[PDB]
Amino acid sequence: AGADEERAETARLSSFIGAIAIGDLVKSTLGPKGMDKILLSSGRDASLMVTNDGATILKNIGVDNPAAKVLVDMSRVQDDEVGDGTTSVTVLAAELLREAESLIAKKIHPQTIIAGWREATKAARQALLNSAVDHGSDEVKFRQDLMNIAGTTLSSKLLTHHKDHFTKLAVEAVLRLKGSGNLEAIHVIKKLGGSLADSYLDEGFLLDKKIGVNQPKRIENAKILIANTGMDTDKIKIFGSRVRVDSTAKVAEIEHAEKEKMKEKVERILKHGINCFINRQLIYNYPEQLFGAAGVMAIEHADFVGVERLALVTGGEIASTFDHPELVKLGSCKLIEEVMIGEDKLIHFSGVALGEACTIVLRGATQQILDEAERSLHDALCVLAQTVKDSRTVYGGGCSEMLMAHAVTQLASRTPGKEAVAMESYAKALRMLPTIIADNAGYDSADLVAQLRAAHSEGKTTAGLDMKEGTIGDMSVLGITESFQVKRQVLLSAAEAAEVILRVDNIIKAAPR
Amino acid sequence: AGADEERAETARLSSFIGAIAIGDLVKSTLGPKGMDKILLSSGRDASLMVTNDGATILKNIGVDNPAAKVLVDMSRVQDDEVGDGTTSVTVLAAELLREAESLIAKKIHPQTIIAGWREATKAARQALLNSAVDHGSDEVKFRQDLMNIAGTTLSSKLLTHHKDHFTKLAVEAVLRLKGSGNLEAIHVIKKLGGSLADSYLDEGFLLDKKIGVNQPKRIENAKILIANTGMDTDKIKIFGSRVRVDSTAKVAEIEHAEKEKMKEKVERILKHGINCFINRQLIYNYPEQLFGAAGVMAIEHADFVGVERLALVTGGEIASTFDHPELVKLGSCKLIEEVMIGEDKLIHFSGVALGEACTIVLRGATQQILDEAERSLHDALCVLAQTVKDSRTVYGGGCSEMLMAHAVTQLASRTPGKEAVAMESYAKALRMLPTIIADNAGYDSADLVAQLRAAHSEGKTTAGLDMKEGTIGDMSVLGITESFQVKRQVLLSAAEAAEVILRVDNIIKAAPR
Amino acid sequence: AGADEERAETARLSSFIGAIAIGDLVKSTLGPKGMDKILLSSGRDASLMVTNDGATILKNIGVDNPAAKVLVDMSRVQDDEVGDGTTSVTVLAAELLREAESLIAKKIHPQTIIAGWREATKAARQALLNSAVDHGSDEVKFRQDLMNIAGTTLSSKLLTHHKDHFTKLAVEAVLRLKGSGNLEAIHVIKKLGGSLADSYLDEGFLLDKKIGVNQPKRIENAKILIANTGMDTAEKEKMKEKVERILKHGINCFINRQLIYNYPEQLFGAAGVMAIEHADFVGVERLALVTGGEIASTFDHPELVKLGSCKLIEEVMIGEDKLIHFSGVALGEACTIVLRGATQQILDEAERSLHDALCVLAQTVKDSRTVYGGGCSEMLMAHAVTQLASRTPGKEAVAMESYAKALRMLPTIIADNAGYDSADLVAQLRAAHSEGKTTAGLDMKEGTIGDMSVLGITESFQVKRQVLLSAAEAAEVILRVDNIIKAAPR
Amino acid sequence: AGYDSADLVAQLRAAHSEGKTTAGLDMKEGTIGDMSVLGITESFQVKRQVLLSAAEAAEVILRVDNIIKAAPR
Repeated sequence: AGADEERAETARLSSFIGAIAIGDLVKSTLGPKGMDKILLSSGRDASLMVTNDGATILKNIGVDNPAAKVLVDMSRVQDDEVGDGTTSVTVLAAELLREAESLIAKKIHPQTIIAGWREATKAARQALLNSAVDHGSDEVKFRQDLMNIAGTTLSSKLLTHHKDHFTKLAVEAVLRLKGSGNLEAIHVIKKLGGSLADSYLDEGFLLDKKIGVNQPKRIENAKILIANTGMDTDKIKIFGSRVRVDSTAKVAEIEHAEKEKMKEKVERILKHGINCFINRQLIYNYPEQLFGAAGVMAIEHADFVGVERLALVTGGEIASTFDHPELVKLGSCKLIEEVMIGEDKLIHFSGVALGEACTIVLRGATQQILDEAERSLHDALCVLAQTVKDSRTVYGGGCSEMLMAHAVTQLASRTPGKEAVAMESYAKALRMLPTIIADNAGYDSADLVAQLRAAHSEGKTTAGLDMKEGTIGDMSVLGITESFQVKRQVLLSAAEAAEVILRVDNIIKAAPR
Repeated sequence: AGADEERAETARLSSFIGAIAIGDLVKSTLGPKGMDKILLSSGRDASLMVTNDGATILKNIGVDNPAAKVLVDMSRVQDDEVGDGTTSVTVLAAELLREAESLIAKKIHPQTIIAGWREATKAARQALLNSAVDHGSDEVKFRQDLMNIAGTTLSSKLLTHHKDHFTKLAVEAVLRLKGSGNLEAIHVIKKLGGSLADSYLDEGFLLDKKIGVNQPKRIENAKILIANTGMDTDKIKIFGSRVRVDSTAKVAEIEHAEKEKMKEKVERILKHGINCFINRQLIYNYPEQLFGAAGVMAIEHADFVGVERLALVTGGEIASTFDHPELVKLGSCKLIEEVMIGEDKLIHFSGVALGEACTIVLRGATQQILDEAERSLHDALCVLAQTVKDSRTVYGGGCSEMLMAHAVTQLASRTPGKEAVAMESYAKALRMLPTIIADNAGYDSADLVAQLRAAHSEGKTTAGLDMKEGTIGDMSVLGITESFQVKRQVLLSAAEAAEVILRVDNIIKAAPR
Repeated sequence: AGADEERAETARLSSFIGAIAIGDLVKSTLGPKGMDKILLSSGRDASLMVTNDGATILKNIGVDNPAAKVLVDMSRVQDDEVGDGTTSVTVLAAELLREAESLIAKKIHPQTIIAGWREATKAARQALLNSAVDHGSDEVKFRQDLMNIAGTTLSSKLLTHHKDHFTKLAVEAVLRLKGSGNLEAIHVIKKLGGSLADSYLDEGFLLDKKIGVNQPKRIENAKILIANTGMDTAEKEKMKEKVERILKHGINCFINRQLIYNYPEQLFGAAGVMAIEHADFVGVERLALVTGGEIASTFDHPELVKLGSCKLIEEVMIGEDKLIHFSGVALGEACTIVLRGATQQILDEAERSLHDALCVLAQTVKDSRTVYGGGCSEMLMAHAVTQLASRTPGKEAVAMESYAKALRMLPTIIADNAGYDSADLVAQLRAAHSEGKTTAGLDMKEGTIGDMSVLGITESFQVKRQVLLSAAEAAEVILRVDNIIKAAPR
Repeated sequence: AGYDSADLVAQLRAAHSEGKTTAGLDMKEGTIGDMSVLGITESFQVKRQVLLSAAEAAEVILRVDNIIKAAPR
């Protein structure tokens, strides 16, 4: 069935090309001095999407014929049990393939070489579980909450001039999310006003709708009403028949029936003291005139998702027919008002006693990269959870990579036979990472490699690559650390990908045609 | 059918090229150590489908102009008659065309050579009852039920690490199946949940449909109702016309008339205790409200194929108009449930009194590899069913092929003149199979051929090609066996397929299945 | 998968080219002898917008692929804080990039050069809290209300031949603006011509609509009626209700915000009542505050529930065009400004000018600080910065002095538009600033140097301090970073 | 030399500024070292004549118009 034919060495080549193409784009992304990339396509894509996080862009698309989709799909499984922090796993896998050209010189049995992958697992354990770094992050935790891993995730991202503070804010958001719930009732919007904080944390939920031009500006000792059924009244399931009347006099009684709907709403709305009404769907016009005189602010076509969160927030209510007010509904009473922030008008729900559900409103510099705030925030919410229950960490800035490289090099040379050739190639793979981090900063990588290796080799796991410095320094002071899970499965995932050649013996070649 | 008339040297070539193209690809798929092939195509494909079933891919696509699609189409009837075993029938048919080149030197009448096939019938018959094969197949049986041929079918298949276990399951399915009633009511469906079994055996039938959002969660002592005619009512023939009425009050009587259809359905449904209703077509909306309150689960647009199998299973029913309930309907009553299986919801019918028909359900990790279960599963049903009816089998792994080759070599000297070279050529064709099996093993092919021939000549039928060994071994211990008629039909089919190529000048299509 | 991706060597060029293109158009718009520029784009631009305010034109359009829109966007935050005065901040940033070609000679690490930016912050505030500028202007002010900065904003603008009188008026507008209303209720309309004064400043609201050809020319002891519901709706009875309550009141004028039914129109003409069809809602809301407010609902709306101001409502001829003037509001909270000219293309420019007038005065009062314009600050700061490069050792000094030489061009840029010899101007300017006189600056009319203060040209303190911080704004960041093109939708 | 230029320029200027005439560029080192130990010295005349000569020769370039002659090579 069809066939772009490749076999033996050509089949190997497609794997080779896929790894190199992805390595260059992800290469600039790594580290506090990483680079943002904008990708533009056509059809079902809106504007140019720029994503700092490498995993998000790979998940979204499958651009071309060469094979790489299954390897890419792997990063997401990693993400579920840990994932992010900073991207790095994809880069290491690609460099494995470069030595394959050298394999041609041996010319016969690559399967024998495959023994190196078993060998690689030793590196995963020798580098890890010796020399203790950290251990707590138990729950809530008063000071440990942030100002460590979240900062590192953001450092790669451009926004860190003021956004390092924003990342700190995110843990407070995760702590309330902590508990019985899964991953719900979190809402984020950015604003064009300028402040040092650059963001506000809201006690309640943020909405943006208005009753109309008329009605009081704000309410005091506010009561909140939510209705499932619309304010619209007329036809019913069965009309009670079409109606014909012998003159304009009796048609008027129908109008009178309408007045009754108006009056019921005001008479006991007053009793509650109703200050605000929120309805999801179309709102009937008659009540609008009445609300303004009463001094009650209502919201037309409020989004349902905001409503469900709001119910958990105010103790909720049972929403049914107009009987819904008074006791059946519970309303929080701190402060509800429409206020101006910077240059625009929004409505704030706040002062909720329960406290489980909260809304965050971001403020920004006023750059397109401001849009990045939804992008950066989403990443922030789930980075911390991984830190909390992993309870294990490793030194960042390539500290781990140089150390492991030193250990693997000894293993290859020390052995005598064909055993040495296979193992040595795996060992040089770790060397490129030091190179990737130094080049991005603005310092030539040649000088950096020589000086870098000497500090890690001696035995200081704390020392790493300092880009601001241009040389080498203490990673721990910086506060950059990587989750323990990311290191154990990056090595395992890369190895089984090349394990597949081992698993399948012979590989005859191409298609029945 | 418009022309393209080709004769003798070129006409022969179109078939000759078709046979050589197919033979090399099918060649890699034989034996316990088969090779997976990936196919890439554009337009309504989507991705690479990895099939190691020599017949599944050939059926799926009719890629080009040359004649071979009908030859290929024929192998499926063979599957009906005896099944796949391991693909080999296509290979033997292709190889007799190879000596056609030798025949150009002969330079007389190609048709005269065609006589060798008349003798080929003798060769087919001599092979028959001289092989000395297995015995037993008593019925049901304790430990000879499987862990044999199904494993062999799957040995070449990638899924063997997990599927060897569920290949084992297939024979349990055949044992219940056997009796008087032909091959009917066997259904199996894939699932995306993961478990160390990869399959569940259902005592009843699996569907995948739901009544609607409302209705009781579970039914006990369930009764089954099947209706030929739809719930929908209105047009008929001799319409009664399209209507207008004198007061729009009489339109109401029409509405009332609909209610009568609803009432008949509820009044007699209640007496039975009706727990589930299955209809093969569109369902009218009014009854839907009724079923939920009653405590009855109904199925909208149930597929007819599922229903017929179910009827045999339940004990059947006489399907007519709404009079259909009570006695005219027979309903089994063990357990009908909608059961969540790790994720995707489905409906399970089970506990059938008859026992004649059953359904098999598959589970797995969730990847391209897990989807091969669908691929492997189709193969499993056919292999075992054939094993019971034939009551005869042959030794696999090439054991059958070498023995026959020794006998045919003698024959060429025996036959007169022109016949002798053609008969001789047929004999050497069998030689390639031993070579093909050895080469994929990773062992030197030349050494294998000589050693193989010596053991078959000796008289041990059990001895054959052992790929893991790299030499010749005992096939019976391995458990590789082929059904008796697979070899019996291939010899006759290859002979009648090869002859047609030289004899008919004008090809293309139209006729039987 | 991509688009135009640039880094280090080529990335710098994109920033470099954007800066040079902007500087030539902006330079011509500086101080007293600035030149007006016109840009026209065929799609969704409607008309030729003539802007002499540099910030307004850059914000409106993202013309092409090179990066500059984000740099431009920053100036608006400055506008909110203070903004304009005279545009000059953009020019300083552009010249910073010019020295970078020289930097390739170094062929080394751009980051080391970056230490200059930190140095710049030190340099930036030594121009601050040094060299005293002005006093007072805390609030309102009788004499000090204008005859100062507003004229300077106008100096760049040609209209100042008689415009400067107009700008004097604007501070009065801002003082009434102050209060709990924040930023609202200011309306400006220009009239074709016929007067030396060139503006009147209405205490009330100015409107432009007519009931129809018929109706009394003038109304006396006018009463105003505002209705939420339109006249549009047995028909005769509706006519009756409108007349029965109208006569007792003495109803002089009716204003309705929407469509008006034809039947009442005939009644109003005979009655002697002037009504306005489809009056804009924005005028009405402001008008209600002005009159004293009314309760607008159903036809019950007349008499007591509705309050009407009573000085005078009439349709008046202003030099030519027919208009309706609402005036005589005792409350005093809201006012409207009307401008007059001589029927000139340049007159349209007055519409441009008033909106910007509110912005300068509002922030000039809050900062309570100013700087000397005409490039006075630039040479002084340049003199101070040249010494600073020497103070810093080896590697730092070459880069620090390049920043210092950048300041040198500003004196030259002001001189060049004058028509005077650029070479001579640079040498003479430096000597006066070096000496220690802060009030001394570039006098374009003189062709040499003069006293800036006598002219009345001053620049807001806020623009100079913020610009120095933004004298950086990632110039430093741009070579340590790679991707920043951006806005221009899908 | 084959060493990074950026590090070299920064460090070189500090050494000379301090007051050691001996300190200079050491290419073999990759950093700045003591030139005097190396034994590298330049004749005194070459430095005094060049400064006087360069300026005078450069000066003729500006005040001289049309310096024509032969073909490119």
